[PDB]
Amino acid sequence: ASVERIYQKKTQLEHILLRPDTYIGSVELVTQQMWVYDEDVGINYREVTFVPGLYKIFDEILVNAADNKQRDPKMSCIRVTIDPENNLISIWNNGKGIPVVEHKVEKMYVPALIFGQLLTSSNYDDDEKKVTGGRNGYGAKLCNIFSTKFTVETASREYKKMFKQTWMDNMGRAGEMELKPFNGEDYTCITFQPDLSKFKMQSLDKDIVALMVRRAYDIAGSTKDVKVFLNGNKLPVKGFRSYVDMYLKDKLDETGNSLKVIHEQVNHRWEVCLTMSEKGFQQISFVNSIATSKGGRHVDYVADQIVTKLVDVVKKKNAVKAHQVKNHMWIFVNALIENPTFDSQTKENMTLQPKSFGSTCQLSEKFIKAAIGCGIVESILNWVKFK
Amino acid sequence: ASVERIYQKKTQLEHILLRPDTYIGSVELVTQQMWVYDEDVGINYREVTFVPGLYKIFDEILVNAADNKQRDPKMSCIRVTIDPENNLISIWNNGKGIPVVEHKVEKMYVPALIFGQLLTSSNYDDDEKKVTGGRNGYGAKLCNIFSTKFTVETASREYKKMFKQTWMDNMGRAGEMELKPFNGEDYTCITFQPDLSKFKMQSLDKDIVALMVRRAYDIAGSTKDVKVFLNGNKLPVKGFRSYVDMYLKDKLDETGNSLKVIHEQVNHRWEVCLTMSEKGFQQISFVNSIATSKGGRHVDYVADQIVTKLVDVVKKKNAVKAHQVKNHMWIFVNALIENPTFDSQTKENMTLQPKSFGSTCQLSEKFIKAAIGCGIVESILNWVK
Ligand SMILES: Nc1ncnc2c1ncn2[C@@H]1O[C@H](COP(=O)(O)OP(=O)(O)NP(=O)(O)O)[C@@H](O)[C@H]1O
Ligand SMILES: Nc1ncnc2c1ncn2[C@@H]1O[C@H](COP(=O)(O)OP(=O)(O)NP(=O)(O)O)[C@@H](O)[C@H]1O
Ligand SMILES: [Mg+2]
Ligand SMILES: [Mg+2]
Repeated sequence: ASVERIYQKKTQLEHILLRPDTYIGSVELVTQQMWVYDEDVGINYREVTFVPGLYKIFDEILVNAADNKQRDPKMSCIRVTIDPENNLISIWNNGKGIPVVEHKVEKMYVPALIFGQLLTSSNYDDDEKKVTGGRNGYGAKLCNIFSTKFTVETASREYKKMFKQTWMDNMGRAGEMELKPFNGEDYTCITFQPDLSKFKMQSLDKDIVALMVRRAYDIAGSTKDVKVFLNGNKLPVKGFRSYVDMYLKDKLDETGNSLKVIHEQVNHRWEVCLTMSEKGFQQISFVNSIATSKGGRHVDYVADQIVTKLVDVVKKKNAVKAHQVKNHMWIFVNALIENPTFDSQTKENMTLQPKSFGSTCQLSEKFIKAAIGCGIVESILNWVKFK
Repeated sequence: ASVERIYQKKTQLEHILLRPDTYIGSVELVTQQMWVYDEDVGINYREVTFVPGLYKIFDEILVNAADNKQRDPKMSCIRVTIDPENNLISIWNNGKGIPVVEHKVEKMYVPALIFGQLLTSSNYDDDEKKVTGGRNGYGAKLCNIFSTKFTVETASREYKKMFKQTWMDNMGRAGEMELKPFNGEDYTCITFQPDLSKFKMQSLDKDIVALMVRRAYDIAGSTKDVKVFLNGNKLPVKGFRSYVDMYLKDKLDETGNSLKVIHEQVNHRWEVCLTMSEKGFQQISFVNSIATSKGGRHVDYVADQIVTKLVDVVKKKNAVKAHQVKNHMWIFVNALIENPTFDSQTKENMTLQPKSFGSTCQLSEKFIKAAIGCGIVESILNWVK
């Protein structure tokens, strides 16, 4: 009844733990069909039960690793370790480390600042037109906050130093900072034990591991010239087309014939695959190696030029609407977008208008022709016949 | 390229202005089809060009007014003023005012705290199972931050005082707090001048007004026993079914016949209308008077029990998929949900699972029967043939 009990102020850290949803997604169970990678089965679509926020904190660190390839093209490798019985995840990358030096304005070492303080980022100057996935200065701190133990190790040959420090108890405490002389090949390694109590979980079970492994395959398929290892084993992905092939390799439509798959690497920032869908519009897409599971204007931009060209082919053969065409399409898009926007930190839907992408993606006349002859025009014409 | 230039830390306020999208949505132009209310023809679906974030800061204040009906059910009225020429918006409501008193913990007057300080809310104790739209403690400060001038006035007969304070320059400064004795009918009035430069706009033009006006119609239809006024004109909505009718006034399908509409007020927290769609699945829904324009589990919870009963009807008469059924559905849902969750501050998609809703919505067998007899079972059954 008290004014002080009714009206409350929260610190930023308190607010994240109290209201996790707009930061990392739901911290409750969801049961739905998802693409996952099962041991001994590979890529497959099945019902899974998982906590989105746990999936996301892993994603934040993984995308950070991919981002470093854009910062340093000499980077060649990402190594992911998932150890359920010790509740341990590690993500390692090479290329240039984080400067191991005191930040003259914030008065702490750079790695401690950008992993241990909210709203810290190298991505706050949008006069630079970057195709990194990082935008907001939260992601790594979010993983820290939802971890019981969160270790940052980064080595900077330029500064001849190596940094290592561990946070604990939801970024509430930090152990001792370790600084050692260094003169090798740079790397960064983030090792964390997710706070499964925040997710009402007891361990990294089969389903969340299958999702995390598939996400590592996503990275292998969406990045260029980065080898990806999962628990010491190299992942056999070479390019986005070979990644898409894992989804469609033996796939048949419902009459029994194999799916017709249309591909174009339109340019160095856009790659597209199209086939037929029997369950409504489907899209699997990436922006700067972020899995945009709810799509966005990058998907609309590519799909719409297919749809309008197909509605024009169907009209020649007569009343059909664009949503009808789109419901027969399964599209794959891998895109690099400058300074993308999203309506949430989880970055599931990319909202930037095409005029601001920094590149274009006009599908070739070769691609469009093959799209006309891939079964979508057929199914539509049988429906208007059977009217 | 110095380390201090590369790696930067932002205050919360700086971060909101630098990265508005996760707080209020896009601050750039968007062109798409929207339901609006034009001073010409009324509710209608047409292409508009508008800035989502400007639309959103208006919504935050409007939903706050609607929230006060849950706080004080004797509240009866909301009045909205939109004045493009002076770039001024006001939202007024009656019912209980904000307590005009010094907060013993934060050591400022309550209205100053909850309109001038980030992460402040009456909605942070989830042991109270409330059906208010406010959850995060941002909305009103976001409107303040994206305004050149932002004025709060609230009168509390209980505290026998009236409060008034004005912020300016993106919540960068505040004027003086004005306190006067008060002994009339409580009210709260929020008046703001949106910072149109932040939205790269020149004035509150035709399209953004039509969106704001339809949103005021939304409030009149989603709330109970609240009259809604816009520029002194009462909005002629009484109950959710009458609001849905404004969408269905032009009631003809593509065959020429009048639209068949199935309705049920399931309980005090759920009201559902269903009609047919020829443009794919459509949903218009609200959670605690939030316009959930991207839907959510409240929509799924309702639509799915319609779909599953229809899929069971087509089997009797035969391989059909659920998306096929859904594509012929245009559904309206007005729900009150306890402590809802959302993907983003903009609250366009409600993510809370049904087991946590705090109520159920099992559609009546009469509703289901009428839904079986609406043409959706018909067209699909000829399709499988
Ligand atoms: N593996 C890494 N290698 C090099 N720099 C890194 C790495 N991970 C993080 N960083 C740096 O640490 C900063 C903070 O990371 P993070 O908190 O994830 O924010 P962000 O990536 O910039 N934006 P976001 O992820 O959208 O919230 C980044 O901006 C990078 O400068
Ligand atoms: N018109 C109003 N009448 C009464 N109380 C109000 C009114 N507007 C705001 N408040 C109070 O001010 C607080 C701050 O509002 P706001 O910043 O919108 O946060 P919120 O509504 O609690 N959550 P959110 O909108 O999801 O960020 C609310 O929790 C209310 O208690
Ligand atoms: Mg990041
Ligand atoms: Mg609010």
